[PDB]
Amino acid sequence: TAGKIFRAMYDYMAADADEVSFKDGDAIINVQAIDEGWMYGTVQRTGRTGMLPANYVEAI
Repeated sequence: TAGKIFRAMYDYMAADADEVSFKDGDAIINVQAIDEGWMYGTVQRTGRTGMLPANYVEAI
């Protein structure tokens, strides 16, 4: 009961191993989430899993 689809609209650049890196248009999903502070998804472009900036990605 959670096959929604998300999309990134900002070309972010992972500076550390805490998050990943995706460009505007990449496709990702909300595998999970903590509460208030970035989220967690798996970029389907390269398959890199890591935290994502919630203030940069959004649902569509």
